[PDB]
Amino acid sequence: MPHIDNDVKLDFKDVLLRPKRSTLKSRSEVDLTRSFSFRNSKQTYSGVPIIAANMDTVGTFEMAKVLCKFSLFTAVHKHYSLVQWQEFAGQNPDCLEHLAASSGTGSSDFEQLEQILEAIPQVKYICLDVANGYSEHFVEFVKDVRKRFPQHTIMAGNVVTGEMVEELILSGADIIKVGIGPGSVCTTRKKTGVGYPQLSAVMECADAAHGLKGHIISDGGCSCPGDVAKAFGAGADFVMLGGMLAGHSESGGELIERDGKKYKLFYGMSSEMAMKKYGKTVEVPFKGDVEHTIRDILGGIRSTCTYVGAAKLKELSRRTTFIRVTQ
Amino acid sequence: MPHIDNDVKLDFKDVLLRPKRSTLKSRSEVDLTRSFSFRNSKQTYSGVPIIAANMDTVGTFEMAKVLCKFSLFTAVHKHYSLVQWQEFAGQNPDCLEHLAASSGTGSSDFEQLEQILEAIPQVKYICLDVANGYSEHFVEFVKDVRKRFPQHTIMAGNVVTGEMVEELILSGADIIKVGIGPGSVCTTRKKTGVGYPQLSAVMECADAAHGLKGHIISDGGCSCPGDVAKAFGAGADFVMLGGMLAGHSESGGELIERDGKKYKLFYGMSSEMAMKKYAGGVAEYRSEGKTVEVPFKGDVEHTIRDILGGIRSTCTYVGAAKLKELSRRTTFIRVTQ
Amino acid sequence: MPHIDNDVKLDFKDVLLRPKRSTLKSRSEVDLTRSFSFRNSKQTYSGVPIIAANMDTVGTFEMAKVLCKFSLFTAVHKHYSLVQWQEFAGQNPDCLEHLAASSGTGSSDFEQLEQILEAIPQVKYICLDVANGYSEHFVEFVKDVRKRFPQHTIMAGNVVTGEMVEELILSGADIIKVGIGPGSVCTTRKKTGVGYPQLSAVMECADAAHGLKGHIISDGGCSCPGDVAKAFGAGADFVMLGGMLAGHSESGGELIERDGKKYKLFYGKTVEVPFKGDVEHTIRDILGGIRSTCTYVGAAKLKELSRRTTFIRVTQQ
Amino acid sequence: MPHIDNDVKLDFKDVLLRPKRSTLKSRSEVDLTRSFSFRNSKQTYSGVPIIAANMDTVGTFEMAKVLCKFSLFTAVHKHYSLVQWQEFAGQNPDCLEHLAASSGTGSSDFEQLEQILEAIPQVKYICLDVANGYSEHFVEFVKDVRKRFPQHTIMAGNVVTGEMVEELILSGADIIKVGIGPGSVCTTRKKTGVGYPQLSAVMECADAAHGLKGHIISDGGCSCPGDVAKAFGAGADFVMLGGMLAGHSESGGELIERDGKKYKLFYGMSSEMAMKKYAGGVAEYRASEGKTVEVPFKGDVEHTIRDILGGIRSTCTYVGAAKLKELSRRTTFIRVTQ
Ligand SMILES: Nc1nc2c(ncn2[C@@H]2O[C@H](COP(=O)(O)O)[C@@H](O)[C@H]2O)c(=O)[nH]1
Ligand SMILES: Nc1nc2c(ncn2[C@@H]2O[C@H](COP(=O)(O)O)[C@@H](O)[C@H]2O)c(=O)[nH]1
Ligand SMILES: Nc1nc2c(ncn2[C@@H]2O[C@H](COP(=O)(O)O)[C@@H](O)[C@H]2O)c(=O)[nH]1
Repeated sequence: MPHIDNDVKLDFKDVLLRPKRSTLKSRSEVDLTRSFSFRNSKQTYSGVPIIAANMDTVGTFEMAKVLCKFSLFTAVHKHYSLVQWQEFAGQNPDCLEHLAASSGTGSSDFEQLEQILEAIPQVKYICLDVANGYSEHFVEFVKDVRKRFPQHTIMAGNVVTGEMVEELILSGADIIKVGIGPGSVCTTRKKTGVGYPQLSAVMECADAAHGLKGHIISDGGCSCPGDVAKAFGAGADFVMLGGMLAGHSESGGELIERDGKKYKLFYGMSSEMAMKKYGKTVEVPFKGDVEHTIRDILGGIRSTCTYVGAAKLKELSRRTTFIRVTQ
Repeated sequence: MPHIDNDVKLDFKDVLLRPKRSTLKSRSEVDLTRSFSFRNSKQTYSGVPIIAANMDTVGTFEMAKVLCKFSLFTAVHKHYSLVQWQEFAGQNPDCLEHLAASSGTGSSDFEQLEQILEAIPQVKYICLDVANGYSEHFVEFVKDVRKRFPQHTIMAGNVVTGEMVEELILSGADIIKVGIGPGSVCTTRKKTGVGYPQLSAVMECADAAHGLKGHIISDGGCSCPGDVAKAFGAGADFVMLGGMLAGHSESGGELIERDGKKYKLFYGMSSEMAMKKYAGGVAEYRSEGKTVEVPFKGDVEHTIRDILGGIRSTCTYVGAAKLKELSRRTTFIRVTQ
Repeated sequence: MPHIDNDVKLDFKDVLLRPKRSTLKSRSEVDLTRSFSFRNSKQTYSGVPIIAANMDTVGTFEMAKVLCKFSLFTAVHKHYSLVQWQEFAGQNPDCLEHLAASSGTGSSDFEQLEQILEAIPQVKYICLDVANGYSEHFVEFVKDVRKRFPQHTIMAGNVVTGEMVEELILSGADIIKVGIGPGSVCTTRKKTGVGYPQLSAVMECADAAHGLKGHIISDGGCSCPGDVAKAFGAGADFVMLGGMLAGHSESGGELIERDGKKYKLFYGKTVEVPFKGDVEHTIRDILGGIRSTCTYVGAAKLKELSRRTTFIRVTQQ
Repeated sequence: MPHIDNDVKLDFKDVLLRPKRSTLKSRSEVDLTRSFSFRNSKQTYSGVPIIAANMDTVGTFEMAKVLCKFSLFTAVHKHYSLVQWQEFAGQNPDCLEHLAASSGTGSSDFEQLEQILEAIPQVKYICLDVANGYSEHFVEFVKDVRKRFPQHTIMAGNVVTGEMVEELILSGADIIKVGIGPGSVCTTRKKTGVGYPQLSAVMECADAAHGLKGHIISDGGCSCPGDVAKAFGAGADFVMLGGMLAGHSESGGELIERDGKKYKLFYGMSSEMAMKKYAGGVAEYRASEGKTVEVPFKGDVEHTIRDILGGIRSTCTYVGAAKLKELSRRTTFIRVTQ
């Protein structure tokens, strides 16, 4: 070493989905919901497996309320005080499932996590996000959380390789968050030169996780519905959206609108603005209501299935044949 | 699966046509007309095989009138009332061959289609356009239209693979419309991640269709005459132009001028304006087309001369005295970028 | 078939020149002149083998006068009247070698060509430019011009393949003009979809021509000195510049100034080449770059450049 | 001839670093310092191996003062008069190690170089920069400097191939400056068509140098910390920054301000503004006549440094290298499409 990996890793861009013979009625005959039985928490899931990322500007209760109307999952950002949770939980009883409480490895975070899980029981999911998901320190933090909440479904990331995927599933995690570099506000590649193309990561990781009867989440990398579809077809059980959800009303950030061409604030989770307030800080153009964007995404996914012959999202990858595009 | 296909599919951009020794006089000695004998309708065709797409903004009678002056085909959009057809057919007797009536799988559409074919018996061509040309529901619908009009030449699409090409040809269609994703106002790839590079599609499909003694239409993907040339050389029997024809006088769209620059709208068969402007029944017609803007091009008149002109040169350059020989003489060179 | 060619043809952009160990003093110890003995006209050449393209806006006498100060060749555009030639020839006796009279296959053209060659015997070069250099109508015409002027060095193009290169050399031409598509004001690819990457063309054609003891000219495709260097290293005997020379004082076109900057029309497509001022500097800039290329590769003479060339493939750059 | 090289050379852009399981605490548990024992000068080094390029606008004493606070090396541009050196050396006693005196092959240059090395013996590094580092001439100049200062660590460049790397190491140089073309103000490729992708160059050259127990410097090509990281992982012992350091306060160039934004001129070593500003003798200093450009004013280098070192620290955490030495040893490059 250093040695170069012969096989070229490809991204969503380098690929397309080949249409296939089917018997599907209309795009409406498509069921975008899925039933999962998590390996470790032994719990069950049901709903459209698209998650709003646990970023300050995206994982907001205001956001969760809408995604809930469509059965979409939400990983609430790790900032809301125990009070807002109880408040939200109060005004939105039903939308408590399909919601995850986030947390880092930090003691403060873990203590703020317990507090919330103890207070609101309707929340059976935990979202663990460390800097380097390949850190032994993380593997242990994961186990610990496993023991302390043996019946909560655990989402832990991020990684981009099958190996660390298995390690984490065995050390206790239920869903592994796949993705390093391809994020919108994410800039690992510029600042560290470390990364891994989403598509190749998802395919490789999804495979690993599935062998252990576990699941993965395609975290970051999507800019359009097609990518989300590509992600699902690649094997992702859940697709987590960050930037694609930023810039809406229900979204976070300051509506610092420029010459008609309005721009809302969008800081990463470890950004310069997140640090100073509690990663790049960018201006996502105001997109209005998430309401439509969700209909637009689910809409696209529905078509993808029709085109491929999958009556239900579960059949999507099973019927997926990726074609390689020049550019 | 999933499985990634090893072979990289390439587009018009990834390729060029290699010049070849010939004995051609001048670009004028080139005949861009073709004679076809359709497999199922058993009918015959003759004219330049370039079709104006059946999009609201392109497949207009106003457009058809001009293309007619040059022998180009027109797939009239699925909106004109039986009256306008009647009118058009009236004022332009001759231009009724080389004209196709379009339709979706919807009952309303099919009833409106019959009405037109019964009324104007010069329109011998039908253009069937479904969302997913891979659905059995389409194969089915095609079968029906075949029976109901056993002697009309049927154009049905779209697909991008030889298999579904054969399926449709056997199911009764005469010409298969090839193309998914590459369209201008088309955005299948962005919204669904589904697509297929035009060049590879055309080559693969053209081959399939030809084996069953059928034909194909390269639908969408062309932005310049060279692409149309590339398409023909790739084996396409007909090349259908959409965006390349949008933005003209005879074209449709709103003259939404901007910054001392005259533009024109471009959406098509499945967009928000298609849904808005149509009584309903277009949602599953094509992805949901993007309503893009196209700078005002003036008269199609020129553009046509510009296209036919380019195709003529392509043939001169390759040694094809007639379009029929273009692909026969085509050798594609791969470009790095 | 129709078949796709497996081997990917690459352009100047897809490649670079690998530095090499040498004993060269300074960039000044580099000789950019070359001696050629043309296969058919049996004539001889000597000077820097870079030619100003025979385009209306580039192959001007005004341009030729300057390039002459540096030993560069000029293919005069086929428009100047027999009078201007006689005048130019008059005021610039010496600059008559390293000058070519251009012409198409058209009878009118050939007539005007004769008149000029007859009137000015100090011009020993003809530049034949047809639309499709692959047409038999051209091979023939070439054969004719050969007979009618058995001792003039003939430049004929364009083509992009070794085959047609040989055909033309045997048909009588001395230098084959290589290039279809890559031109600046050239837009063959957009309108016809026909073309061929310069680098691959030059390499392939240069090889062909050289086997028959003939020569080629890399016509079009260069945008910077490095490209010209790349072309020479690729095997081109002469490099013909069109756009890179447009937009100067001595250049043609109309100085259509806009929004604060000065531009000029370049003529296919009609494009605006921002006014660059005097060709004078551009020439020194080009020769300069070629000189460095040789130093870095170890070629003391332009003749050794390709001999010492190893192209590295680049992802981009 | 000529022939095209089959193997495609790739740049920093065509690649990424694959994360790896590790036992690292936090990004803080990473040591970015390295100990080197130079092959010829037999001297020793210790500090963070990132060097500020010896360009007029970057290798300034003002710059050196700050980089010194972080243990970064500085190749002082070859213009400062013997007086300024004296002064700098005076007011900043400690910051003399980790500083190199630059010079071209020109007599004037060498004459000036001696004068500085004699006056300030605390300066134990020499930076030799010729136009074409492949000229047998340079090789000789190198051998001469070796003899005249048998105990100074010599940095000589630039080249991009293992062969010339060995030649130079054997002729006497300690560190070989790798890089031709990829520079910011560098424009070798546009004017000469000559170049070589940084990544491939560094890997190939680093290997060569290391076999002879020598070292290399990745010169130019970096635009972000990730590139610097990529360079180190690729095998570079030192990474020299030019453009990434231009446009700061401590930087050189003219502090222009236009359209409400403040900038700084960033001219090359052989640029036109260099030849016109310099006394003479810089025309063959670097492989091409550099372009003068406007780098947007970046403020204090102070921060940029913390930002770079910061990024490198993360790269190591991600890969499992506790010490910068282990970075390449643990590096696996994933080839990327885009
Ligand atoms: N490395 C890094 N990743 C971030 C940061 N902020 C957000 N992310 C990642 O970006 C993901 C969303 O990606 P997106 O949908 O915007 O392409 C989040 O789920 C998270 O994993 C950050 O500041 N640094
Ligand atoms: N998926 C999709 N395709 C469309 C839509 N409108 C037009 N198209 C396709 O785009 C083709 C024209 O492509 P173009 O010549 O603009 O590149 C039309 O012939 C039709 O096949 C649409 O709304 N959705
Ligand atoms: N060829 C050439 N290289 C230069 C010139 N000026 C600076 N350089 C190179 O640019 C390198 C720094 O590259 P950067 O950090 O801007 O990408 C310097 O170390 C030096 O080797 C110049 O004028 N010509």
